[PDB]
Amino acid sequence: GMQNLKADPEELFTKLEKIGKGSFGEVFKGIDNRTQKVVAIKIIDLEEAEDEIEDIQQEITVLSQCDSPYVTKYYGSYLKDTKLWIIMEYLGGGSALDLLEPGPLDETQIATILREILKGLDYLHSEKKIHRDIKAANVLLSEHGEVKLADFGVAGQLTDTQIKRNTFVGTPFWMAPEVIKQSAYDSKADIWSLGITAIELARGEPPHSELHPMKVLFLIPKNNPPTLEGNYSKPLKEFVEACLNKEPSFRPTAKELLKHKFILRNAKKTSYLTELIDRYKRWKAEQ
Ligand SMILES: Nc1nc(Nc2ccc(S(N)(=O)=O)cc2)nn1C(=O)c1c(F)cccc1F
Ligand SMILES: [Mg+2]
Repeated sequence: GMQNLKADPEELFTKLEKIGKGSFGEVFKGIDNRTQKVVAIKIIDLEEAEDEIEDIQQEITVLSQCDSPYVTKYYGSYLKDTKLWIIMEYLGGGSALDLLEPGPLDETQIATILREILKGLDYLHSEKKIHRDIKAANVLLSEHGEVKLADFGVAGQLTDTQIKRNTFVGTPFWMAPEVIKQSAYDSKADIWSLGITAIELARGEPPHSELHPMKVLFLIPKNNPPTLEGNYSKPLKEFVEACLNKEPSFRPTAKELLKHKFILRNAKKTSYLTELIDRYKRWKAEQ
């Protein structure tokens, strides 16, 4: 699966300053010397880790197979010394979680972001891929409001001989009950995580956010599903309820949710999200 691994990355890319901790390794800003576009370079010390190597292999494989404006564009993977360079487009607006830091979102912003996440999920699920770590931190925005899915290190792939997955992966607050129970599951697991992400975008945090992650591992399969509480519109509450069904076959598909009243009534053009990005830039500058 490493068939298209490249060599000598610094002949095509310039590595610039560090921009953050990656799901694996550290991520640096960089320049594509061929276009002068800015890229993100995830650098992984293959020597330091080895248990994670399978997850690193999976991230590259999944990224290399995606071609969508709703999934972080993949440039390639490059070997240098003991380091692996995973190169992707740089998105200048930060994550949806970042954008929540200064204050609450309104329902137009929530709907716009959810609509784009849904387009990303529709793409992935049509490719028989399951993201398995949907949450605001893995939703990235361009500086002008485009919304893309990121961090495919625990993504799953269905095939003709593997029609379900059963791996225990994800982030506990966002995990579907059937994933926690390690039942056979599919793309409907992402739809549950989308429901939790909708609560996260509305309330600023997922249900059970104050609890130790191990505690929520028993609470989620046991308890009734979360609902969105507070003075939110009925269609937003219904959107969340639709996603957060304990029985996965009763959850809608991403395509179906793109037609939900909440999305149709409230989603607007993505360029309006620049206001959110500007709010974050102002907020960050005085922290
Ligand atoms: N492709 C990509 N672009 C960005 N951009 C970005 C811009 C600004 C900020 S911030 N609000 O100042 O901390 C953060 C990120 N990240 N990115 C990644 O793959 C990436 C990721 F998914 C998760 C964590 C770190 C990353 F680096
Ligand atoms: Mg991540």
